[PDB]
This record gives sequence, C-alpha cells and structure tokens, in this order.
Amino acid sequence: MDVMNRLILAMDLMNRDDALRVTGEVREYIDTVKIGYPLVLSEGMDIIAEFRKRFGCRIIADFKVADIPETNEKICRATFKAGADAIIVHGFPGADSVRACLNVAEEMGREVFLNTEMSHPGAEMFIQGAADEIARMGVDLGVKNYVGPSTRPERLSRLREIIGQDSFLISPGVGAQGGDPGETLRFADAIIVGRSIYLADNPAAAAAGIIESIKDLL
Amino acid sequence: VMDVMNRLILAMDLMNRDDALRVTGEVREYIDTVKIGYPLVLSEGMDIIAEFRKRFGCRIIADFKVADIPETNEKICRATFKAGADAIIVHGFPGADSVRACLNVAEEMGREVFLNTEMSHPGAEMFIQGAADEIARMGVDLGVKNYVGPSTRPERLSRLREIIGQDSFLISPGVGAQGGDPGETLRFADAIIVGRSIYLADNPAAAAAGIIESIKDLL
Ligand SMILES: O=c1cc(O)n([C@@H]2O[C@H](COP(=O)(O)O)[C@@H](O)[C@H]2O)c(=O)[nH]1
Ligand SMILES: O=c1cc(O)n([C@@H]2O[C@H](COP(=O)(O)O)[C@@H](O)[C@H]2O)c(=O)[nH]1
Repeated sequence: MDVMNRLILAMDLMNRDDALRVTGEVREYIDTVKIGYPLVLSEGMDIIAEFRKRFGCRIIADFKVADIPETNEKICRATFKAGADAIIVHGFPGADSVRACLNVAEEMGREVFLNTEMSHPGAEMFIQGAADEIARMGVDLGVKNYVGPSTRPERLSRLREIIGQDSFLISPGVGAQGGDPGETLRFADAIIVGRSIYLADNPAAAAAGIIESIKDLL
Repeated sequence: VMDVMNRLILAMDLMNRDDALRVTGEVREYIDTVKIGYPLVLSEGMDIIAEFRKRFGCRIIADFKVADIPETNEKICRATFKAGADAIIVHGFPGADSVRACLNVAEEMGREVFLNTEMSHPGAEMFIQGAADEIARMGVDLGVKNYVGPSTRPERLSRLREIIGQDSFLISPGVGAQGGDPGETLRFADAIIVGRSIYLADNPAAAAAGIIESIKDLL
C-alpha cells in the first residue's frame, strides 16, 4: 500500500458536512482515509462511496472487528460491499476470527489489518501482555498489515521486529495522545492522525505542519 | 434488570431488511428483546433500530462489541443511544478506561452497558479465556451490572456467574447452532441469546416455541 506522505487521516467527525469539508481541506496532503464507527454510525455506510466519489482516496474501515467467525464474515462482507479497501480487525478474539476476515478479504480483493497493541493506557491491562503473541499469530496466518501504538515506540519497534520489514505497519496515537510523528515513522510505514488535524483551527496548516516535520522521511 | 420475555433474546443477524423484519415479526409473540449487531446495521443503517421499535414492541440491545480507545468508545456509544438502542455490548479486553468511557455515556444518556467477558467460539481459548475472570472482576469493580458469557462452556459460565454475583444480569449466546443447551445455560444465565436456530428455521416461530417448551419449567 502506497500512502501519500506516510500520513493517514482518521476522520472521526460525526457529521457529513464537516467530515467532507475537512477532508477536502487536506486532500492535497493525503490519499488514504481511515473511517471508523463514529462517522459510519452517524451518517451511514454510504459515506464510504461518497468519499471515493469526491476524493478517490483509499478507505480503511477501522471497525475493530471482534466477534465470532460467522459474524466476522458478515461484517467484512457488508464493509467491503460499501467500498472499503481494507478493514481493521482485533486479534484478541483468536485465530479463527481473524481467518474469517482474511477469507472475505481474499474473495473481494481487499486487505485485512491486524491490531496488535492499542495506544491508550488501558491497553496495558490485557492487550499488551498478549501483543507479541498476537503478532506471531498474524505471521502464522499470513497477515501482511498491522496496527501498533505510537504512544509506545519501544513496543512499536518490537512489533516491527516480529512482523519483519516486508509487512506494512500503521500507527495511531500521534498528536493528541502524545505520540511523535517522526519517532513513530522510525518503525511504522505510515502514521494515523485524527484530532491534531480535524480539530485544528486550520486543518490544512496542521497537516502541512506535520508533513514539514517529517519531510526528511518522505 | 430488564424483563426479558421467556428468557429468550433473538440474535437478528440476517442482513436483508425484508427478511430481518419478517422473521422478527413472526416470533414477536415469544420474544420482546432483540439483539441487533453489525451484520444488520452495516447492511441497512442505524435506522433499522428505529424501524424495529416502530414495528415491534421490542427492547433493542446493540451488539457492537465496542473495542476502541476511550474517546472513540464514547462517540460510538453516543451515536448508538441516539439511534434508540436500550443497551450496548462492549468488550473488556481493551481495559478499564475503555469500559468506563462507555459506562459514563450510558449514565449520562440513561441507557445500559453489557460487558462481554468470555466468548463462545473456539478462538476465545487463545487470549480471552485467560483474561476472562479478571475482566469480570474489573466489571464488578467498575459497577457494571450486565454481562455476556458463553453457553458453549458451562463451567466458565458458572464461574462468571459466581464472580458477578446473583444480582447481576447475565445473558449467554452460543445456544443451538454453536452447540449450547438452552436449559443447561439457564442454570446460570438470566437469558439465552439464540440466532441461527431461529432465523434460519423453516418456521422461526415454531423454532422459538420449541426452545421455550424445552425450558418451560424455568420460566
Ligand atoms: O490503538 C489504537 C487503535 C486505533 O485504531 N486508534 C484509532 O486511531 C484514531 C486516533 O485518533 P487521534 O489522532 O484523534 O487520537 C482514532 O480513530 C482511534 O479510534 C487509536 O487511537 N489507537
Ligand atoms: O461469545 C459470543 C458473544 C456474542 O455476542 N455472540 C453473538 O451471539 C449470536 C450467536 O448467534 P447464533 O445463535 O446464530 O450462534 C451472534 O450474533 C454472535 O455474534 C456469540 O455468538 N458469542
């Protein structure tokens, strides 16, 4: 996956007009948008096709898929029907649940991203202790796309070690949650940025600023 | 706690609006509580919750397995309750802050949170099972009153009932298609969740009635 400027916009605004306007304001800087449940549950799955029509951007559906295999298959099918290029799935529910998603992605010509360790403080309770094993599970299953935490560069580096340089790694927690863009790109292929851009007085200048700060990494 | 008719919750995971409505309507006399998940919501929109409320006298539990950071969890819960869901189901494996985010929105909005503790499918054995007792205890500590646990592992369902106590409300999926027994599950759960055994049956109403006949002495 070739992400413009190594920068993925997390579009978590919850109304269509604002989401479209802000995305339009930063369109020159990105070509990949992560759309999650905040926007989809507020405006419907048709918003994905709308983004594709307006911007041609790739769409990663951040749905943290975390059900039994049978339900996971249905969720992926509905998601790809809506035009998503990729879906993000949790590894904590185990290998069968991940495989269910890989099957549908293969059928519809899409990608699965595996979330290995999350960025927020609560990730320390249960997820962090399982994270290396979840990463190895991804490797065993043939997963090629991963998500790991900008807020813990040492853990992000370990995840990169496990999955290898061939795998694709994206990383949220940059900006609002405290992660640094350049440090994160030592290990991740691309950074995910939400509030630092979409809540900024001037989203375009915020994106431009982040890009300026990592210009030597592009 | 919610008064679940016949201790039976329909898992409405058909992805077609016409079929979902038909089947739900056919079993309406047996079931006043419907679990709606992402298979149906992602296919037909959040307005499906509105349509079920309009058409049927049913409570709606939004099974969204909420599993994000606290800030995003808050947004998901707000949108879900705004749409008319009585309750939402959240994961505990992302930790206490993520659960608390959901509880806070539910408190503010006058709705309820269910916490998923151990899941019913084989893969749950890899990571979830080992965390499940602690996730349940965490729930108790956070003041969670409603829980989900697995019909497919009676021993685990029993332990989870112990941890959360008799006053807590416990619902349990994995009955029928996944191999769990209605009667045995109701030894520990307040209500059973049933999907395919009902919605894929030639006569969903007869399937529901048959489940209910099998547990008649437990009502
Ligand atoms: O570990 C993770 C995984 C995520 O997907 N995310 C998501 O990435 C985005 C981060 O947005 P923000 O830059 O506003 O903190 C949100 O959509 C959040 O749900 C995260 O923050 N941490
Ligand atoms: O541990 C769990 C938790 C669930 O919510 N579920 C959900 O309960 C329902 C089970 O449906 P069924 O009776 O068709 O197996 C599905 O909606 C599934 O997503 C589950 O099967 N196991």
